[PDB]
Formats: sequence, structure tokens, C-alpha cells
Amino acid sequence: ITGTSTVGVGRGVLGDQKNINTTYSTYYYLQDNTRGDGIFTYDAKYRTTLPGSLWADADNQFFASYDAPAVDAHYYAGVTYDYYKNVHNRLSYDGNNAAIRSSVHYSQGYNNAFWNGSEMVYGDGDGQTFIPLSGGIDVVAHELTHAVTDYTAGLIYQNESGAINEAISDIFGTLVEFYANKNPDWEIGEDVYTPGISGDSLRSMSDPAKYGDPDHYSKRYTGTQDNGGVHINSGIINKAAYLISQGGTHYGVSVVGIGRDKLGKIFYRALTQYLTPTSNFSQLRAAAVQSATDLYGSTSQEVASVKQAFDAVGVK
Ligand SMILES: CC(C)C[C@H](NC(=O)[C@H](CC(C)C)OP(=O)(O)CNC(=O)OCc1ccccc1)C(=O)O
Ligand SMILES: [Ca+2]
Ligand SMILES: [Ca+2]
Ligand SMILES: [Ca+2]
Ligand SMILES: [Ca+2]
Ligand SMILES: [Zn+2]
Repeated sequence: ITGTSTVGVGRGVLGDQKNINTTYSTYYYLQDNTRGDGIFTYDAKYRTTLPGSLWADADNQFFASYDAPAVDAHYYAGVTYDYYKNVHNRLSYDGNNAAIRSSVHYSQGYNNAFWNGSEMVYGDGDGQTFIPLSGGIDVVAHELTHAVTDYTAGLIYQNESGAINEAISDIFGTLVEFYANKNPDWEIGEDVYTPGISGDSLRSMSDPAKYGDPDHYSKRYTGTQDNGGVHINSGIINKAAYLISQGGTHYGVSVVGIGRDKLGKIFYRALTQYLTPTSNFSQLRAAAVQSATDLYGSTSQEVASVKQAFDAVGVK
């Protein structure tokens, strides 16, 4: 759309008011011209045909219930863009300011969200297992981060490399949640999962076993479902990343924490310089150690915490 940049206001999934960047040309579109080559939000209208219609509104106010998921997908994709630019110096997912596109209201009662190879897609949930998925900042950033991986290491979505792929998505979604300081935690999806139950989440980084995911390499899933457990074995990496950041004793192995910012810097450098499509857990270990070496010196505390962390979850 070609028009005039403006600012509208709306209410998100959780009922929070926010301002969003729109474009005015007869109608007000969910098109933010302020970030790279733009952030574009589409209405999939309960269908599975993508992307749908660029979101159009007559008055620049987005308070209707149907507007909610579009408001949050558009706003949270701006926050994620900003985290990447400001913290890591990366312009959009490809590093060259590629336009960011998201479609909301995909299908009916759809309990998931995904990156399709070219855009983000968000279901509305069935109302009991999930509310509309874009209402979770860690969900949004998990999604955008799959594009980032796809453009960098290119981790294949199966087995070890696939669980590394999921872990990256969960680690950076959690980092963007602390960046925005939106009630941050080390849990995944808590703001949109099981609206009737408090205190739970989809996955836990601090304690993956809380929901039955492995927290040690010896407990890895070796089967076939879930593309070889990409959403299951990511718990072993998630726990390692939580130990590097926060510290603790796990299975008798003690880790001194080095904090979230260093965790983000070592993981991004491993992702952009050292990992390949077929990297496995032991290679991720070498890549994180090398990153931390590059950045802080071989004899630093940083490098020592990365080794301890991996030794705690049984990786090498
Ligand atoms: C019950 C689900 C939420 C758990 C799970 N999905 C997830 O953990 C998150 C959403 C969470 C963060 C809200 O979704 P993912 O981004 O990992 C689902 N992605 C996914 O399956 O991607 C594969 C793909 C490749 C090309 C084209 C289409 C799709 C799963 O698909 O198993
Ligand atoms: Ca309106
Ligand atoms: Ca939270
Ligand atoms: Ca969270
Ligand atoms: Ca819940
Ligand atoms: Zn994922």
C-alpha cells in the first residue's frame, strides 16, 4: 500500500491498549513503514488460504474483539524487529530489512502458530487450550526467530538439529519477552495457554521436566513422533541456556550464572557464525564454547559457565 504513515490505537488479546503504526490510503492499513521494508498484518478470515487481505480499517481504532489478534501480531512483530536491530545489529530476519508479514484468524479453532517458509501464521485457538496465539510476545518472537534461523544456520527440522532449531526459537522468544519487560519469565506461552488454568505454560526452560520434557541427554526421546521430538528434546538445550544465564546445581554439576545479555550474545554468534543445517547437540556445544571464547577469552568465567552448563545436561 502507498499512503501516509500514521499511528492508530487498539486493544490486544489480553485487553491491553497500545499504539500501532498504520498507513493511510482511503482506509487505514496494518502496514508499519517505520521498520525496514515494512511490517504487514493480514486477515486470513477463518480460511487456510494465505496471506489473505492486508488488514483495512475505516477509522484507525482497533477495539473490536476481531481486531485483537491483528493488533498484537503487528505490535509484537515491531518489538521483535527492534530487539534484533538494537541488540544484535540485524536488520529484519534476513539481515537486509525484508518485509515482515503475519496472517491472523487462520482456519477455525486452530491451536498453533508457524513460520511457513515466507510469513508468520497465527491460529485463534479453540478457546480452551489456547486463546489467539499472537497475544504472547514469546510466541511472536519464537515465530520470527524461525525465519532468522532459516536465513542463517538453516537447521533442518528434525531430530537433533530440529530440537536445536526449537530451543533457539524458545531462547530468543524468552530474551525478547525480557527485552520488552512484559512480565518476563523462563516459561513458554504462558499468556495464551489454557485460559482456564493459572500458573501453567506450554514448556518450561527453568524446569523442562515439569511438563515431562527431558532435562538431561540421557532422557532424550529417540522415537519418531514430532519430527523426532523437536519440541521434546529442545528441553535439554533450554535447561542448558537457563543454567548459563541464571546459574544453579543440576544433577550435582554447579554452574555460575553469567546473565541474559551474555547468553543472547553467545547464542546469536553461535547461530550466525558456527552452526550449520545438520548441527547436533555436541556441535552446538563446540559452537557455544567457541563463541564465548571469541567474545570473552578462553580463560574467562563466561567460557567456563558454558562448559559447566553443557556438562550439567549431559552434552559431552
Ligand atoms: C501445541 C503446540 C503449541 C506445540 C507445538 N508448537 C510450538 O511450540 C510453536 C507454537 C508455540 C510457541 C505456541 O509452533 P512452531 O513454530 O514450533 C510450529 N511450527 C511448525 O510445526 O513448523 C513446521 C513447518 C515447516 C514449514 C511449513 C509449515 C510448518 C507443536 O507444533 O508441536
Ligand atoms: Ca476500527
Ligand atoms: Ca511472561
Ligand atoms: Ca514466557
Ligand atoms: Ca493457563
Ligand atoms: Zn517452533
